[PDB]
Amino acid sequence: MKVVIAGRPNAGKSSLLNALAGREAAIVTDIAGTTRDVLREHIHIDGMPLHIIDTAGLREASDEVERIGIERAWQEIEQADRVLFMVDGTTTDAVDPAEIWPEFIARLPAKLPITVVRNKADITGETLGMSEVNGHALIRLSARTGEGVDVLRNHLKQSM
Amino acid sequence: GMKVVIAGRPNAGKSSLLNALAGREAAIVTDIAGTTRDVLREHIHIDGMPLHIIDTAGLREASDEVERIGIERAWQEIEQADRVLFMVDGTTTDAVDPAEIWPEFIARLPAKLPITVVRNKADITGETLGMSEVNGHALIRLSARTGEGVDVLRNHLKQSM
Ligand SMILES: Nc1nc2c(ncn2[C@@H]2O[C@H](COP(=O)(O)OP(=O)(O)O)[C@@H](O)[C@H]2O)c(=O)[nH]1
Ligand SMILES: Nc1nc2c(ncn2[C@@H]2O[C@H](COP(=O)(O)OP(=O)(O)O)[C@@H](O)[C@H]2O)c(=O)[nH]1
Ligand code: ALF
Ligand code: ALF
Ligand SMILES: [K+]
Ligand SMILES: [K+]
Ligand SMILES: [Mg+2]
Ligand SMILES: [Mg+2]
Ligand SMILES: [Se]
Repeated sequence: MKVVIAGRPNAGKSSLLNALAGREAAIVTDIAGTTRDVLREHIHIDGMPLHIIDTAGLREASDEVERIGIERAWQEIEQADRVLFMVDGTTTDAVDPAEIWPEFIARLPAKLPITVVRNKADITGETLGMSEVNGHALIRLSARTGEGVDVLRNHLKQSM
Repeated sequence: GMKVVIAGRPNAGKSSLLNALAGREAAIVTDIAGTTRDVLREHIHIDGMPLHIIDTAGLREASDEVERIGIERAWQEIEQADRVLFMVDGTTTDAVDPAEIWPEFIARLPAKLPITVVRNKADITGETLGMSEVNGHALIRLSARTGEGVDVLRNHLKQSM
């Protein structure tokens, strides 16, 4: 089973992958379009094996390699059993993904389950942990500090 | 499985070989130098021998910050390999001995580490496909793009490891 991390550039997807995999699998920098290739890591939580999949931040890109990466990101989404929609919490106060980026949500395969991840809690000062918005699971965490990531782990085990 | 690290100059065809070995389009391939920066890992089996095939950023003095980091990571993979496939673009040099091609690369490798020299783009150079030896190193001529000579590589990996 496959969990895809997807969202805008610099949301912290690669930072999250590395937190979940417990190794420095993906390059992380503040440059949008750092990740282009699809990065896949095998993990387990508690008897449950899954593939965690990091992808290029979604946009209309003039960088050819990044454009290909973005096409591949959408292809990963097509095959996902769950998507983690990573959001830079510093960029917006909205919590409902329909307010955050309605085109992304509308484009997702029908009934692919979505978890909304508001990252960079360390900057915003948001309360860490889980809640629900319009029926979507919502988690506030810091991929950089690890603060809140166990709540993501338990969530994956319970939900899938 | 044992770690086989694909290393060499940019555009040699490293990702093209990863994809040929893995039997899927795991890495992005383009005519642009510095396409791969992140380390890519593909687990495969050759006649029931498992192997971890590792693709890396082409080694150069890169201006791009992420490519520079990818190049650092490439040397970290090399340091920890069980074997290195030294990928050489046959269209850019007729030298076959790695000591003539890039002595600094060869000298920097960990003492015990076996290397297989791979002369890619045989479809272009018209080099005869298959296996030979240069200064004690296995030397294989193949084309990652057409797949010609890749079976020779798979067989060598099985026999040698
Ligand atoms: N303060 C803070 N910065 C973060 C966090 N997660 C990621 N970043 C930073 O945001 C930038 C982009 O992160 P990265 O994982 O490359 O984003 P990606 O493009 O979505 O994969 C980097 O400078 C990270 O250090 C976080 O939880 N807190
Ligand atoms: N004709 C030919 N072209 C190749 C071969 N292998 C790779 N290429 C081309 O060389 C360019 C670079 O390939 P790529 O795999 O991205 O090289 P890398 O940067 O070393 O990973 C691309 O245009 C490939 O299609 C080959 O065996 N024959
Ligand atoms: F902008 Al990125 F991985 F660097 F989505
Ligand atoms: F130049 Al490359 F992977 F694009 F080594
Ligand atoms: K980034
Ligand atoms: K390339
Ligand atoms: Mg990234
Ligand atoms: Mg490559
Ligand atoms: Se693996």
